[PDB]
Amino acid sequence: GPNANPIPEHFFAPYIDMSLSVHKPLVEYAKLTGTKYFTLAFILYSSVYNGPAWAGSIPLEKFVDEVRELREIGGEVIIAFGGAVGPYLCQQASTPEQLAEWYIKVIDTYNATYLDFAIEAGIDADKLADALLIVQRERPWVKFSFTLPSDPGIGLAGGYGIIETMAKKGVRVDRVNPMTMDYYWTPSNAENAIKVAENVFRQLKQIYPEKSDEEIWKMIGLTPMIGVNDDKSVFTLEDAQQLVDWAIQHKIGSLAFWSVDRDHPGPTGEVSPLHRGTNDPDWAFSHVFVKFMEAFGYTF
Ligand SMILES: CC(=O)N[C@@H]1[C@H](O[C@H]2[C@H](O)[C@@H](NC(C)=O)[C@H](O[C@H]3[C@H](O)[C@@H](NC(C)=O)[C@@H](O)O[C@@H]3CO)O[C@@H]2CO)O[C@H](CO)[C@@H](O[C@@H]2O[C@H](CO)[C@@H](O)[C@H](O)[C@H]2NC(C)=O)[C@@H]1O
Ligand SMILES: [Mg+2]
Repeated sequence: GPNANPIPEHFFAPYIDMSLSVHKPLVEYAKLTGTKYFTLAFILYSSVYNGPAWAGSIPLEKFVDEVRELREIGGEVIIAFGGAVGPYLCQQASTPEQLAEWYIKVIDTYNATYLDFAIEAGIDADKLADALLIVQRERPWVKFSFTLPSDPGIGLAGGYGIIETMAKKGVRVDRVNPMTMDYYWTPSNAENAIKVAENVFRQLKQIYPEKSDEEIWKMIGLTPMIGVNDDKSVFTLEDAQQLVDWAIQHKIGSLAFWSVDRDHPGPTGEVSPLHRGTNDPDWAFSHVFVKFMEAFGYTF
């Protein structure tokens, strides 16, 4: 379309922390990473603007022109809410109507076709669901992704309750994207990400028993944290390749990672938003993950 492009059936849309001073134009990231799809992080509640803003403080409309330039090369975005630090819109809103108004403002500002709710903190899932019922009614072309904490012993944690609530309320669930990272008791590697995927598969089958195996895998995305994780385990380039190959084999819906600006070598084991604390060359993880899309027709 004019001001929105198709996202492939099997896509890779890594997270960009939009608040960083190092922020490049999205078109430049497309050239460097090899993907022209990104998840833009994060919209939070800003007290200053009394509504949505990047990192809860940066004007909502700041990146509109970057998104239109990305669309000129056929790229497209997913807009993410939430993340590791609040306050979330869904926490601050007094009513589902107010919450829906805020989500819709973000949709309309970016002509968004896909929203991602990266819900790490405790929330009122009922209030979220009621807002999303309004959103999907008023903006029926917009897909909803839910990006949630996960663990290889359980799959989704409290996030499972969020999906259960969405399903029962009749809120569309286009993507369930466990964050396969930061378990603390066991390392963030390919083996554990695959265990998470299998657990989430079983979880979604319980919610949606009428869906085929392939329908369930299509709903699933996986998001590791590249290189050093907050718990000091390391998701290596070898882990990345193994996970990509598993993901291709299982024809899952998507991959992403945290994060684009971390795809640079850095001092060993140091946690930073600007590098990944491993020695792999610039953009190495990006190029491996792009292979997931390439298997299914993508070329850039
Ligand atoms: C898309 C997604 O929301 N992205 C981010 C996600 O946040 C992780 C937290 O950072 C992490 N906390 C630290 C202390 O480890 C958290 O770990 C918990 C697990 O969720 C949890 N497991 C589940 C099953 O309950 C539990 O067992 O323990 C751990 C520890 O409490 O995990 C979440 C993901 O679930 O990951 C990135 C990277 O950390 C995070 O990025 C940070 O984002 C903030 C803004 O929110 C930026 O200011 C930071 O710069 C950025 N850090 C990195 C180094 O760039 C996203 O928010
Ligand atoms: Mg929110």
